[PDB]
Amino acid sequence: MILPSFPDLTGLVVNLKFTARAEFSLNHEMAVDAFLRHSLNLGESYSHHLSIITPENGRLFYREGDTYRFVVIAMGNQQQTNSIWHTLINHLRKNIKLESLNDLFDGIPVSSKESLDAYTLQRAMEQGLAWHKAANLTEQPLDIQWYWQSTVRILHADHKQHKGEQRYCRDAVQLTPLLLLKRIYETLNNVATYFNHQAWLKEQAQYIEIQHPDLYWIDTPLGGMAGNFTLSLKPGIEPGLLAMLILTQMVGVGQRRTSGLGKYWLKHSLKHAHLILGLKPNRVTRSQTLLDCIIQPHIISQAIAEIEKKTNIDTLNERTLSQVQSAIGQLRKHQYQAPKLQGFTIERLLAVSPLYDRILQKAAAIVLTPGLDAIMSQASYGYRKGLSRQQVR
Repeated sequence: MILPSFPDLTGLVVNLKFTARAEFSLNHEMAVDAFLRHSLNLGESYSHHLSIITPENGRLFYREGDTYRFVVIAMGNQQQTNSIWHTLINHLRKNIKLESLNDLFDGIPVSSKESLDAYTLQRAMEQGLAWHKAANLTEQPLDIQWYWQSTVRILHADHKQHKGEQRYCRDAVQLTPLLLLKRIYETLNNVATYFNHQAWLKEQAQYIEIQHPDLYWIDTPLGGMAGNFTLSLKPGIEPGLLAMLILTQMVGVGQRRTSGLGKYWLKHSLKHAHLILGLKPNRVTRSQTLLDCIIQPHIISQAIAEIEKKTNIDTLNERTLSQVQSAIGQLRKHQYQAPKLQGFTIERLLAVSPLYDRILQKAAAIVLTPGLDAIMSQASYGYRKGLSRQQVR
């Protein structure tokens, strides 16, 4: 009754191969958005029907042999956007290759695409109400953690007073539970009305709380706020609010959601009975995970070259290389178990691990350095390399 109607969400997961040396920015929604706009050329209606999820973020320097995965979400009834999208995307061979396409809900590959599965509103209500039934003790805090997709743009009480770039939320204190629920209702009602008593009721039924926030401001060379917070649930909440939460997990919240901004994910409390609803956490995930990038051979050779300066090696090196290769096999097998530390005198006594595990750690640091450096440069808690000497004094 909260939403008397809604469009039928549908999705595609596209996995594509790289045949060239390509480098992205830290957030990838702009490049993929421009790709679909220069490819499809739909005009205005692309704003009304489509949205983009890019699982890969924070990986700057790609390479040949590395894949890429992203999700396109479509709304409406009897649309043919997916048909022309399929026909144009099949021949996309260079740069960009193509590995595969997979339907978002059924999971079967793109073939036999006469009709795709429809995330009907009743299914959203079911996947919310059954979750409520299987998670209600009426004396539980029901904490679930909320992770952003690195950007969202909302207005704190829709303040006209501040009048500019300051009008957006940029810290924890501006996060108001009623404000978030009001913005969610605004977006859902906009999408419903494209194709009142209610806004009063949602003012009374706010029981939720924001705990231990870590949110900050990132300015894309635009603006947005990124981070996580523990959203906590009091027992008096009804499944109707949960339905809005789960649908807005895909539709989005905030200004300019057409460019893919303003989506999130939520990881419920552990040890629950396995109930996966709406979007599956194993589908919207980086195609080549970070650990595979750790075990790629040239990075490991780079790490070996980096660490050997203060190595103080005393044993045979062929066994070290056989050990790192065997540990690479174990990591690929997902069975590795780290050695415990050992305390060596240098004078002072220092506790270090065996050198091959040190090599693996240096390899992980080499992989992680560029993304973290780019996120420290583009954020509020940023080092300032070029210091204004008068300003610093």
